[PDB]
Order: sequence, then structure tokens, then C-alpha cells
Amino acid sequence: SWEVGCGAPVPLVTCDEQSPYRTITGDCNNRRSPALGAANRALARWLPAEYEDGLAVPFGWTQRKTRNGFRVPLAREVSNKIVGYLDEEGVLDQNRSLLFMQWGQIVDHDLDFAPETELGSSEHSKVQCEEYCVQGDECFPIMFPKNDPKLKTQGKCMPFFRAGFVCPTPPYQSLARDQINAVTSFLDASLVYGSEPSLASRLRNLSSPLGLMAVNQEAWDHGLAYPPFNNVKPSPCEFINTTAHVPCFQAGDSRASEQILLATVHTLLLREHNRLARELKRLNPHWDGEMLYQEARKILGAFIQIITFRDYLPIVLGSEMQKWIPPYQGYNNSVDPRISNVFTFAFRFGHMEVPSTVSRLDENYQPWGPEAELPLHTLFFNTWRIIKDGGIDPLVRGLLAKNSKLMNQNKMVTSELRNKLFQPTHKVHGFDLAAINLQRCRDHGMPGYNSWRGFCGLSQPKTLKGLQAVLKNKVLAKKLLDLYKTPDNIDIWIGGNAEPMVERGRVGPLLACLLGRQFQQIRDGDRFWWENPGVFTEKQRDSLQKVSFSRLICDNTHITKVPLHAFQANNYPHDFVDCSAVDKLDLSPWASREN
Ligand code: HEM
Ligand SMILES: *[C@@H]1O[C@H](CO)[C@@H](O[C@@H]2O[C@H](CO)[C@@H](O[C@@H]3O[C@H](CO)[C@@H](O)[C@H](O)[C@@H]3O)[C@H](O)[C@H]2NC(C)=O)[C@H](O)[C@H]1NC(C)=O
Ligand SMILES: *[C@@H]1O[C@H](CO)[C@@H](O[C@@H]2O[C@H](CO)[C@@H](O)[C@H](O)[C@H]2NC(C)=O)[C@H](O)[C@H]1NC(C)=O
Ligand SMILES: *[C@@H]1O[C@H](CO)[C@@H](O[C@@H]2O[C@H](CO)[C@@H](O)[C@H](O)[C@H]2NC(C)=O)[C@H](O)[C@H]1NC(C)=O
Ligand SMILES: *[C@@H]1O[C@H](CO)[C@@H](O)[C@H](O)[C@H]1NC(C)=O
Ligand SMILES: [Ca+2]
Repeated sequence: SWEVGCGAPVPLVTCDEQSPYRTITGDCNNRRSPALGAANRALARWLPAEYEDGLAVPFGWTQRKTRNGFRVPLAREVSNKIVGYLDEEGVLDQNRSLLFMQWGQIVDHDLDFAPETELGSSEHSKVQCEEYCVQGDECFPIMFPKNDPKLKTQGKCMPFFRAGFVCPTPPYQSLARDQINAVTSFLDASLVYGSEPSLASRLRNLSSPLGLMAVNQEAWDHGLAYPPFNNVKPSPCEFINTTAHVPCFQAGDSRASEQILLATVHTLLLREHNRLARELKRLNPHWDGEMLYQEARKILGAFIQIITFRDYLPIVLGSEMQKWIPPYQGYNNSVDPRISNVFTFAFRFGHMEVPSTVSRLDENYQPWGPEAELPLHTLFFNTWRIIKDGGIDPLVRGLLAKNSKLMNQNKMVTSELRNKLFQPTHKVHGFDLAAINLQRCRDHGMPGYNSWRGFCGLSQPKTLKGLQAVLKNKVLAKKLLDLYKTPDNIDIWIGGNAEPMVERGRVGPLLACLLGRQFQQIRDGDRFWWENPGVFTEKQRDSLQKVSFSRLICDNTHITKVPLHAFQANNYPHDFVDCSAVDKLDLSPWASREN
């Protein structure tokens, strides 16, 4: 019941109230509460935050302190004992394509972003965290336990920086720490267009009144486009190969070049915008640049919503889909569309879906060259392999023909992410995504595994047998209690992902609830949802129902053979058909006439 109008977002965005378009920042979606779902604001809390001192200090910070009478185990040790494996044999998903993983990162990047605070103009602190492993202020290092192979090569810890929080983004006082979400909570294609009016303008091609997005002028892809280079130095993408001099791509989301395949889909979406705009120019010659931009932006936003809710989510949630996300009944403005803090860790279920290699396939879907199959760790912040080694076509073919990694309780996260992660600030391929996630759970003030179990209306195990029944695994349950000593202290990330998957889905009971509650809210609480009457005309909606990710590939690449259902495991040549068998997006109903 204290400071409720706090924060430090964009000082000026007034509502048009009659505009048929979304705001870049995400304001004016809810008319009663204008800033609901907007960017640069605190993540929603579904349960009260849990800190060591109940305000901002994470569990694990102080040696002498306990959580419920027990020490919290080092994140890297939880990683070493539970999360890791060596044998990549027989871990693939027999009915999920690599796109299934890839679309998850796209949707995620559209919904949430808690940025780290590493910021001072020039700093002694960046050094103080990395070189000397000194815990203090925003520095919260991930220590190596005894007998870690990384003691011998990497030092005593992995540098880790606490995420930004609201109100004085600089320092602190009362209530609990709330972390910022730097993107719009709506599934509104923020990753293509930006969440700031500043950035959203720089990505646009304002040189001509054609409503196009800016493209790369130095490099091309068989006559097709790339996002422009991000020319801020130092560049993580230039670092990995100083000979190539190929920088990171510049999109609406700042993580767009984190991996080769993420940059691949960012390029497809950027291409689709221009393809839509040039089509809308033909049909409507009198339309100015702004309408061409906005109208295309609106179509692509719906595209991402249709693909997510029709094609992706049912195969994630499975039998739980209908329980949490019932048929659409119209816009409910009493629904909180805000992304919760816990969703940002719930969605991280996909880090266990990431395989150890990325393939490049040719026009006959066979290996493309002597170096066709590459280790994932060589592909973090790698733009040079796109631009200087064959374009995005052999990469897109790989997404369709290769499999995702299946979750296993014995084989959780691949070493390519668990030992050899690259991060943009630093220089080694030696970070641990699993250890980072668990440290981030604590940084963000997450309640334990049982608090969420209670929140989702599920049983709360207290004993080994109770946990053995839930996890349906004696070893995993024993290994978790050996570290956590109680099911109350188990970090949400590791707890949720250890549960056996629901029927026809890829997350367990707890995650299905957490994910299911959120996706429902962002859909029900969005005024510009594609099915909401008045957002699109009836004829427009009949066009948008026939879109597919297959069609996206057909219109925007020189790939000619695609599967009809791209999110499932397909084999060449049987499951693949010519692009002419795939329904096109008809833009006829967008043609407007004067009289
Ligand atoms: C190789 C591909 C990927 C790489 C290299 C990668 C890397 C990362 C990194 C470094 C972070 C920051 C973690 C933190 O500081 O808390 C992150 C966050 C996250 N990742 Fe990924 N990721 C990948 C794919 C995916 C996929 C496929 C999904 C889902 C299907 C996903 C879901 C998430 C979510 C929800 C967050 C937190 C977003 C936020 O709220 O800030 N990631 N990822
Ligand atoms: C913003 O939009 C303008 C106008 O659409 C872009 O300018 C155009 O850029 C294209 C592609 O580089 C040029 O077309 C080229 O045509 C020549 C001759 O046909 C051909 O040899 C090239 O291979 C290529 O197809 C064209 O010169 C140019 N047109 C105009 C009106 O100047 C511009 O690239 C966009 N700017 C950004 C930053 O995205
Ligand atoms: C792979 O899994 C998908 C996902 O369930 C299966 O696709 C289903 O196909 C049936 C028709 O046989 C439809 O009624 C379902 O709606 C589909 N599921 C969804 C929600 O997409 C498919 O059966 C599996 N494919 C193979 C070859 O095993
Ligand atoms: C750094 O990038 C360059 C590309 O700029 C890579 O070198 C190319 O590799 C292929 C295959 O050997 C050759 O066809 C090109 O001629 C090479 N380019 C030049 C001019 O060197 C190189 O492999 C990358 N290096 C590392 C270590 O990743
Ligand atoms: C809107 O959502 C709220 C909160 O979940 C719910 O109580 C209410 O029944 C919904 N309103 C309508 C009319 O659907
Ligand atoms: Ca968004």
C-alpha cells in the first residue's frame, strides 16, 4: 500500500483513443489504465517477492543466512549435478522440428526482457566483478564449486549482473525489488519494430514514402534483404571473427543476433514487412508512407498471434491447452495483460529444447558443403556465417528438416549452452545458461517451487516420497533434495522443468499452468487482438486464417520445397511439397476506394 505511481519510463505518450493502430511503446491499449502492458515498467507479481532481507538482497548473497533453515546451493553445482550430460545420442524430439524451439525464442523475445544493470560510462566495477569475483552492489557472481573443471581454466567465478529494477533505476528503498520489462507485454511484433519510439524510427526507411523498413546496403542475399548492421563498437559479432569484420544485425530486439538461427527468423520477418508494404502500395497507390508502415505492421502482428495460438501453443501445452486457454469470447479490459516475473522463467523451458548442432542443407536437403554441421557454441553472435557462408536459405532448410532436443530428466541442457555459452560483454565461450537461470531466479526474488505448486492448485511435496511421486523419478528427486534439502527451496526454473511432460505437450503440470495463465491474459487483455471485432474486417480475418510459417518461407526465401505443418518432425522428400500447394495470404480486402 505504498508508492503505486512509481517508475521511470517514457515521460510523454498521450492517447489518440480513436487510432486503429498500436503504439510502439504499448501504451493506450487499455483505455482506463493507459500504462498497462507498456514497456519499461515493472514486471507483474503473481506472488509476493522473496528476498533474503525481504527487499532487494537475493538468496545466496550472504554465507551465514539461510532460506527456511537451509543454505541455498550454488547455481553452478545444481547445474553440474542435475542439468548436465555428455551423451548427445538419442536426445532429439521425434515429432518436433527445430522451428518448434525457434518460434519459442521469437515469442519470448516479443513478450519479456529484463535488462542487466552493468551501466556506468566507463567503470571500475565491471573489472571488480570479473577479475576478482567480488560480490557487491550489482555484481552477483556465480561461484564455482569444489572440483569444477572451470577452476583450472576460467578462474573462481562467472561474472553475473543483477537486472534493472523500477523507480530509481540507480539505487534502492521500500517495497520489494521489481524488475523491469523493456518490451511490450502484447504479442505485437515488438521484436521487428522496437519498443521505443526512438529505435522504431531508426529501423524504418523514411527516405521514401513507401512504408518500408531499412535494409542492409553493404550485403545482399541473392537479391533478398538483410537487417542493417548495428555499428556500435565494440561488437560481439565482430569479436568472434576479427578477420571477417561482420557486425551484429540491427532489429527491434537487442538480442536478435544471439544465435545464427534467431537472426535467420528476424530476417524472414523483416523481409515479410517490406513484401506486405510493396503489395499494399500496388493495391492502394494513394496511401502515404505512414499508413503503409502501420497497415503492414498490423498484419505481421496478427501473423505472429495466429501462428502462436493456432500452431505452436497447442503442441506445447497439449492436453492442458483447453483447460487454461479456452475459445475466444472477446476483449476483457479487466484482465491484466502484463507479463509476470515468473513467466520469464517459466518460458525458459525452451533452453532444454536446444540441440548441440546446427545444420545447413542444400536445395536437395542434403548437407551443404564440407562444414555443413556446426557446433552451437561456434554460432553465438555469429553473423559472418550467414553473410559470408551461403545466406539464410541453407539455415531455413535446416529448421524444417532437423529435430529439436527433447527434454529428458537425465539429459536437460546441452554443454554447448551449459559450459560454452558466449555473452556479448565478455570474451570467453565459457558461461553456463543453466547456472545463469538459477542465479537469475534468486536475483528476481522468486518464491520456491512449492509456492508456485500451491498457486497452480497442485500438491506441495514435503518429503522424498512425495517428490518421487510428482517427478516420477527416484534419482532426480533424491538428487534435488540432496542439494535443496527441502522441496520448498527448489528454484522455480529447475522445479518446473523436472516434472514429467503432460500428454501431447512439452511442459509439465506446473509450467502448463504458469504458461497457460499468461498467454490467456495477454490474449484476453489485448484490445488489438486479431479476432476482436473492429480490429480487422470480416474479409480480412478470412484471409489471415490461411497464413502459415511455410508460406513465410515461400514468399521470402528461394526455398521451393516446404512442409504443410512446419512445427512437427518432417522428412525429405515425402513430407515436403512445392510452395504452390501452400495457401497464399490474400491482401484483396485491404484495398480501399475513395467514393
Ligand atoms: C540458441 C538459442 C538461444 C540462446 C543462445 C539464448 C540465450 C539467452 C540468454 C543469454 C538469455 C538471458 C538470460 C538472463 O540473463 O536471465 C535468455 C533469456 C531468455 N530466453 Fe533464451 N536463448 C535461446 C533460445 C531461447 C528459446 C528457443 C526460448 C523459448 C522457446 C528462450 C526463452 C527465453 C526466455 C523466456 C528468456 C528471459 C526473457 C526475459 O524475460 O528477459 N530462449 N536467452
Ligand atoms: C529505402 O528505400 C529506397 C527506395 O525503395 C531504397 O533505394 C533503392 O535501393 C535499391 C536496392 O539497393 C536500388 O535498387 C537497385 O537497383 C539497381 C538498378 O535496378 C540494381 O542494379 C541493384 O541491384 C538494385 O536492385 C535502388 O537504386 C534504390 N532506389 C531509389 C529510389 O533510390 C533504399 O535502399 C532504402 N534505404 C534503406 C536504408 O533501406
Ligand atoms: C506429431 O504431433 C502432432 C501434435 O499433436 C500431431 O498433430 C495432430 O494431428 C491430428 C490429426 O491426426 C490432429 O487432430 C491434431 O489436432 C494435431 N495436433 C495438434 C494440436 O497440432 C501429429 O499426429 C504427430 N505427427 C506424427 C507423424 O507423429
Ligand atoms: C573467419 O571468417 C572467414 C570469412 O571471412 C573464414 O575464412 C573463409 O573460409 C572459407 C572456408 O575455408 C573460405 O572459402 C574463404 O576463402 C575464407 N575467407 C578468407 C578470405 O579467409 C574463416 O574460416 C573464419 N575463421 C574462424 C577461425 O572462424
Ligand atoms: C473479465 O475478467 C475478469 C477477471 O478474470 C472476470 O472476473 C470477469 O468475469 C470477466 N468479464 C467478462 C464479462 O467476461
Ligand atoms: Ca510485445
